[PDB]
Amino acid sequence: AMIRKYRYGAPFDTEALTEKIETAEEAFPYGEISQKEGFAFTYIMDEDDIVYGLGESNRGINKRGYCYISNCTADPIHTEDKRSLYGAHNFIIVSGKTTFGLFFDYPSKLTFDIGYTRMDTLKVSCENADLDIYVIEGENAYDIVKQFRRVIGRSYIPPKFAFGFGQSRWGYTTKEDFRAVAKGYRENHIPIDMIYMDIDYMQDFKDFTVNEKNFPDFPEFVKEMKDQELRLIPIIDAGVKVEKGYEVYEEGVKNNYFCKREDGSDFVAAVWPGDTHFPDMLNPEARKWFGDKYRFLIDQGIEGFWNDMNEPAIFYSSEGLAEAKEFAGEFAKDTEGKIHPWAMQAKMKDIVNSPEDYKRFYHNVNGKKIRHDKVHNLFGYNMTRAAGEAFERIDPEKRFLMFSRSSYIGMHRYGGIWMGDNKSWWSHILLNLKMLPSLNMCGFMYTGADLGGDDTTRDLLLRFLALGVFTPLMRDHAAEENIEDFRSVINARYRLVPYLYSEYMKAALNDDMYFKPLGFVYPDDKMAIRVEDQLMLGNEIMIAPVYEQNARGRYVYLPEEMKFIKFMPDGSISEEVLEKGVHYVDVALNEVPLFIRSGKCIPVAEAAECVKDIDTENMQLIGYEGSSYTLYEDDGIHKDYDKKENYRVLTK
Amino acid sequence: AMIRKYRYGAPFDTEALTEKIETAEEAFPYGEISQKEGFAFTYIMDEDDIVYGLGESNRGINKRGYCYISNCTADPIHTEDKRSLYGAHNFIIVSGKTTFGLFFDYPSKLTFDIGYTRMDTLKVSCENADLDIYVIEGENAYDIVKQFRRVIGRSYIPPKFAFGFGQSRWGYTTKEDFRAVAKGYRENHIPIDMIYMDIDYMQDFKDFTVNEKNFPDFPEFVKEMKDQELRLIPIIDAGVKVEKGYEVYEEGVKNNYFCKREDGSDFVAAVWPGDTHFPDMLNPEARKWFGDKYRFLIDQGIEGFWNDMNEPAIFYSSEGLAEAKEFAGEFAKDTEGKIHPWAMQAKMKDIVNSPEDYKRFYHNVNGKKIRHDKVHNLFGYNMTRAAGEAFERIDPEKRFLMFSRSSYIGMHRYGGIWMGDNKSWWSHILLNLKMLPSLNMCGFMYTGADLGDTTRDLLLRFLALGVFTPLMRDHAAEGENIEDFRSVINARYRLVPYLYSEYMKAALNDDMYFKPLGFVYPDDKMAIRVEDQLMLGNEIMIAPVYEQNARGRYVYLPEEMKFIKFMPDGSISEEVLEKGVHYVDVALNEVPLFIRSGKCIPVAEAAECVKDIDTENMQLIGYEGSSYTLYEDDGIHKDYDKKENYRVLTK
Repeated sequence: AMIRKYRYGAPFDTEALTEKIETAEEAFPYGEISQKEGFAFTYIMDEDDIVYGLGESNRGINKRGYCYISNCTADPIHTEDKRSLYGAHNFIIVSGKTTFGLFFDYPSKLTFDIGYTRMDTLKVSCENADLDIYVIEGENAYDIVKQFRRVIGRSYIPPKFAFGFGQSRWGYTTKEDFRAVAKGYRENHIPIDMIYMDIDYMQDFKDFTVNEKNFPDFPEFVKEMKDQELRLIPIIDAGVKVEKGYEVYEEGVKNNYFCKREDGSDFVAAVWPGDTHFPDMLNPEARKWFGDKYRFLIDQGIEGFWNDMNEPAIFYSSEGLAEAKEFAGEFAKDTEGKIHPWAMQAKMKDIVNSPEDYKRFYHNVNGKKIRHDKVHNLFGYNMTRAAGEAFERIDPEKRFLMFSRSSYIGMHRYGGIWMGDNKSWWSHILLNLKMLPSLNMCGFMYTGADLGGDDTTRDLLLRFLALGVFTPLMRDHAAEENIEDFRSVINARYRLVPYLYSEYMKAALNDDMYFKPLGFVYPDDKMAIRVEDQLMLGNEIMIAPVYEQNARGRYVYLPEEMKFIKFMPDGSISEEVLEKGVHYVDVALNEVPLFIRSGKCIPVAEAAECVKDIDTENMQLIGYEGSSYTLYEDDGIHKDYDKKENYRVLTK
Repeated sequence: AMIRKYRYGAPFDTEALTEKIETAEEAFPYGEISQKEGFAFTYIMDEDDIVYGLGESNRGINKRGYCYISNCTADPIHTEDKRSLYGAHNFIIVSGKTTFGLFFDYPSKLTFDIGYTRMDTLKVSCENADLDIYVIEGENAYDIVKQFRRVIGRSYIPPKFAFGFGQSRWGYTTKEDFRAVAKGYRENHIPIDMIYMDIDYMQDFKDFTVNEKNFPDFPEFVKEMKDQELRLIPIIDAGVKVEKGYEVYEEGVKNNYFCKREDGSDFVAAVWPGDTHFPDMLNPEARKWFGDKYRFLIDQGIEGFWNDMNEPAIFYSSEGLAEAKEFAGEFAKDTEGKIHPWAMQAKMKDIVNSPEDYKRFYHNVNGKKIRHDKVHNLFGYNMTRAAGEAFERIDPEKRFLMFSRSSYIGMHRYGGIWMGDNKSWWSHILLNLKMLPSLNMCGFMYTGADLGDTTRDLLLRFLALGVFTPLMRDHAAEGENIEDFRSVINARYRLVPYLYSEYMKAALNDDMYFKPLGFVYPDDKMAIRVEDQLMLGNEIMIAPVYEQNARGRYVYLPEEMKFIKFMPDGSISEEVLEKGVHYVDVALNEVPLFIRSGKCIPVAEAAECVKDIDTENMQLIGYEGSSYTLYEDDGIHKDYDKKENYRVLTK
């Protein structure tokens, strides 16, 4: 009796929540609901109200003052004005004198006008009034989030090695490229556990193949790598190549597993392999077939995968390619200047990720033909759901590394999310920082981010990693000076793996958040609730990364007394007490900073070069003498979660 | 004596400098010069070294750790990976243990690799060793700046009305559109002095025409607005439309005033009007004629212009257009998947503002046909030089508002510049703030920015910056509690006497309007690294909030100051804040600032136009014992020398 479900029309089932809620047959408690123009919820905000949520969305922790459209989009630019990223996360919480959470359970384009049109007005709208709205109430936002976290079911948990460092690069192809990196890191003694394989390892980008000529005994090569504690983490894309004699393709065609055109034919969408077909992720039979395929690589020693282009992205369709050729031909033989160069340009952008192409193909959902656009936001969800179920069939008791580009609430149980770009910008450290608590709100905990890019200067990479240190996914993956600064930073990471791991485990198992906004921890502190460039982690620290070029430090607000801790290259740990108030603090490039809360402590291992070798048996306790910390640890591999003996109390 | 000139090859005379200084004969006094790859300058910086300058460029005040290409581009998205904005201001100061300044007098593509490739390495390189390098010695950066400000000639001084608020909409096209701005502002008591006219008022986009249909009795309409103290500010564009019987064009052809191709034919480039030619801005004769054409508008009661598109922007040439259709052809007829879409797409982008186009036209300069690419950064500057020089012929006694998009050092004598793009971003408020000191260093002090969909909160914070920037406009595209809007604009008007006073004093003394905390607090290791606060003249520090949804921000104070706030109700709050790190509260409808220890400034009652500002009885805000020299003139003419312009105010 603090959670209500309001149903309108005939909502498609997303299986986002795992707890059942009775339909409310009373009045919608807040705002106006209107069905004149599709569906709209309109609400007038108090001046001080903060709006939390929307997981993977643009701008800040407080969403007030802009427009967000939930419409999973393969856009990779990410300017302030972008309305849509890769995530459809329709959770929000109004935080003011009146406080409530709303989850709009809806698979299609959802529109969040949060102060955009009129500063005082919140307006959520969509084309058809076929959705469920959950209303969550409580003390405050954190309490609201915590109930929500309880109904959407438990968050995905990676194996412990996923808490190491990873490196990848679009362009790695041959055994020698991967041999070259193991050598780089291991011989310069940079810690690391994972090496990503970008698309090039396949046989002509064909899903679930390895390049036969570059990889003649993959399992022997996989084992080669596993013997130096390097786990090869290969990519899988939404598109299956159209190739005669390609087995996946042939079973896809034969068993009616790909999405279909209205006319009955298998829909074609050009991606990296050229012409592909999309597996029908909403069809549970097609989902099992595709999930199962991952066995092919699991059977060769592979322990982690990443799914990509699953919005799904489309460079162009057959219809659109043809449409645009006809235009071009018309442009080509204009001389009366009737067809303009920017019209010809505009037709060319318009065939990439075209709303019209998302209306040309269909899902067969338990017998029901649905057009993709009606449910577009669930695709990548289900692609990840597919793999996550295949894992439970092969070995229910084993955790695999899995993370996806596209997501919808409900996926949070089957994998994590990675934030990527086609650009390396200082502003993106801040962006990625602010996104963190918001992902946590909607259940996405194993997340990190990328520096697309060759305008990665040394310092950008250094500060970028110094945030990455605290993000559960931490890698250096891009397209392809002073080596020892890079090492000191990965050292800091590995010194922190045990505590970070423990905080994540305690959080995941308790339906609690990993990263929190200062607002959640200090809700009555009117300064704290406005800080967006600092986060609280677990119940013990606060992070405040440096994100400005040329900066020798930054400003901070401490909502309470804390120990300013830093990891110094020499392996030392500088420690200083700072009163509640505002401070400027020195943080050099190669230095890694966090603040530990009054009467808290955290354990700190010596640096180790891979996760299995971290000496967790006798760690140092940094923080305040007298304080306790509960350390969680298990085998890091399997699902033996509810043991008293996974918890140990440490005292300073 | 403190400035030496190092010449290599046969440099085009850019006329950036008003001073003649002899060619130095010794070897180059700092770093290694290499003429291996063309021309290169290479200097190893100390870790503590800071790098200043470049005026209108990307990123922060300390330029270290990125790459900047001096190459005026009409590129419109101003993301932080971009290495070329509109300006081209080749003036840098290295500041640390070894301090010195460098002006690279080179009219074409110049690359500043400042810590980018390699962090301690400063490398400025260009294709051809044909350029003058000015080396400038000083005790510090501020010093070095002030000497450079001396040799490049005094900065453009604007009419005082140019110090009011201004407004515009790309879209405005009828007498009724403009009357609705007038009524909306004057009825609601929002101060305002200018209405900008964007391109729609021209006859089919033609320079020095007015829309026959929408403005039949134009001088009359200008008088209509002037009487309400609204000065109309029409835009002018580099490209002159190709049109039979359009006199600007007819004259331009007959007299060879346009940029020609190699075969002597007038170059074609498509802009707003479709086919246009570009006035040969480097031909002193063509400049003479182009500038004179402004008389058409001056004679009608117009007192200010802005030049846009003067990079010059090219949507496409005739030649690039045929290449595109060639390629459209190939694409449309491909069946084997030979030509992919991404390639078709690229050829289209590639024909906009093309490198290859700028190798397709020439300037005739004292009988030398010079390829445009080799003097590219000079075009907009010379377009503005033309207008400015024409003003002295057309109405010699009188100051005109004039400001342009693309520039090059030298331009600063003839007009201001404005920064905009097509995006409404928060980070841009900071970009704009950071650019100013840099622009003051290169002579450009009449500057300001645009927010080219803008939210109410963004507008308000944008405007609390523009309060202090000599150019302050809300110029958008298209066309809740307005008391907030008025409050911010009111602070502007209340502060007009002071900012104009500091501008004039700075203009007349080759000093700076805005300075980095560092120039004022050189011995304060904290202060020299501040980038989001500015000193203005000798009395105040500014610090705008540039974060969405914020109630305030952190500031550093290098000395005791009064924290002042212009208040919605019209009051002025005051707090004495000691030296140190603070957090300060600033609501969206509050305009912050800091008066320095030992100092005071004057503030007027809010007034609704620059004319009616009551500058007799004003209050002094600041510290109880200090005095301020207020510079004030008629704000119209060019009599700056008089003892009458100054009067010491004492608190």
